Amino acid sequence: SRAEDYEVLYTIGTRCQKIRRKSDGKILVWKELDYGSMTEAEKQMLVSEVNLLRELKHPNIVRYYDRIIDRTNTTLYIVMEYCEGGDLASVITKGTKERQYLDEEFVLRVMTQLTLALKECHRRSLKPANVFLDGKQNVKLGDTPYYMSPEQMNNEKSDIWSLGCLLYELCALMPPFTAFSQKELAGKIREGKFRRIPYRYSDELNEIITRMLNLKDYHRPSVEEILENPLILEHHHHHH
Ligand SMILES: CCN(/C=C\c1nc(Nc2ccccc2)nc2nc[nH]c12)CC
Ligand SMILES: [Cl-]
Repeated sequence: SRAEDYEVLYTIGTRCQKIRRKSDGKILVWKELDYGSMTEAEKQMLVSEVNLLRELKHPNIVRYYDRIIDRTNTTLYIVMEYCEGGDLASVITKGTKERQYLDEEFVLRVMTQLTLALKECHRRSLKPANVFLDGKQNVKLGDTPYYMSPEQMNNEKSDIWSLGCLLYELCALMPPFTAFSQKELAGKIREGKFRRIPYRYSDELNEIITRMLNLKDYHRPSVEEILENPLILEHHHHHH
């Protein structure tokens, strides 16, 4: 419950740091938030926000472990699970640089496990840099507008559109809709046209990604219709 219980190993990004718990040596991360400039109105919005995050237990959602206070630093520490595979943005960037497309089995895993993550988020009522990989091929959802759906521009189905954009980009190594301006971008999104994902990928994968990118939210598949898809098999699910 105190910072003294953990030892910082190193900075991941800037603050995000990799840490080891002294009691058992568990590898975790935490996030540094300086609330030394927040109002009592912001710290109230911050406290409740975190306590909802505490409530989300699911194998495909990044797991929360602890929150720590240090009045002397005015620093809030949010302690979470470490995903050693990194984020998906980096996987995508890695693929452009080395001119190598991702396996369809990888894409099916992401599709399957992010859909179960969304299904859990919808019961309690999305971009490559917010999706993490652990050490066992599991996919975990954590936490210029390429993925903005037409409706959220003019709804659970809005998340299906974002999922659709994410999977497309894993396949094509670029988003479905690109532009140099916002109006140009919004132009292309509303027209709903894009290249087929590369031919190395099956017609069946292309079909479901294209369905998620439908202009009509009511034409996009639901979480349940996605998991019914013959492409999706037990081995694409999470495993301890
Ligand atoms: C802001 C910087 N990052 C933020 C958070 C983060 N990263 C990891 N793992 C991990 C990351 C990179 C290389 C290798 C591993 N795990 C996390 N778990 C929660 N947040 C995490 C992503 C670039
Ligand atoms: Cl898991």
